[PDB]
Amino acid sequence: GEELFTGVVPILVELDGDVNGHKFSVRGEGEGDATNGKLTLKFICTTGKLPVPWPTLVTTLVQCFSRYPDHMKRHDFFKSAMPEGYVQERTISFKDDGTYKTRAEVKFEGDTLVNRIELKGIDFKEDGNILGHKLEYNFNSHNVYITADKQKNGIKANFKIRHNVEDGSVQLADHYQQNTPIGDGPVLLPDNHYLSTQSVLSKDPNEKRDHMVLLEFVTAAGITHGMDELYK
Ligand code: NA
Ligand code: NA
Ligand code: NA
Ligand code: NA
Repeated sequence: GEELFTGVVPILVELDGDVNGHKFSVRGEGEGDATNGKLTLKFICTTGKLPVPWPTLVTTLVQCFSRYPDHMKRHDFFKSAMPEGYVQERTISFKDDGTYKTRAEVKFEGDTLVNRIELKGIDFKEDGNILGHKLEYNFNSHNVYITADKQKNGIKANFKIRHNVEDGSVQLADHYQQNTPIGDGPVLLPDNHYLSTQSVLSKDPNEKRDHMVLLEFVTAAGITHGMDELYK
């Protein structure tokens, strides 16, 4: 619930990946401040160079750090499933290119929130925008649209990421998401709403390994009832 997230929480991310047979691992470390909707993380490809552009992994690499406004807090499924956690699964379909499938478990290990991920990518073009590394090192802002999944006692989400390509074109990545609580504990199943996300990608000038520094801001919106500040 909310009490686990009222201060600054350490984060660990571990990803094991295979894209078109190319095997890689990523580790990330940082901290999250859900009260303010802010995350800061640094990721390293621990196996060497990454075979896909870092921007294509941003969405896979802890929506429990979203800032839900007071009037919407009963719609925060993510924190309601903590500390036991949830399984997050996605299909990410890159237009005119391959597809990632991801399975992650997000849960507390003591005082650290841990995101452990397996990613499998198939059908990528050897010199498309992904395996050909034609994407700019940046990120546009997007909304994540959430709906309840009563049958699974969780949520589904959908969104479309627009990755800037170096030639001025845009590479679409259609995201389909499911989240299911771990274990049998009660959860909050939300009304439809969205998360508004803004990400800044940068580099550590003192880091020789292939890496990504990430600052993210995430708020929830899309429900107005109960917010008395909007009356007048
Ligand atoms: Na709570
Ligand atoms: Na990159
Ligand atoms: Na838009
Ligand atoms: Na952004």
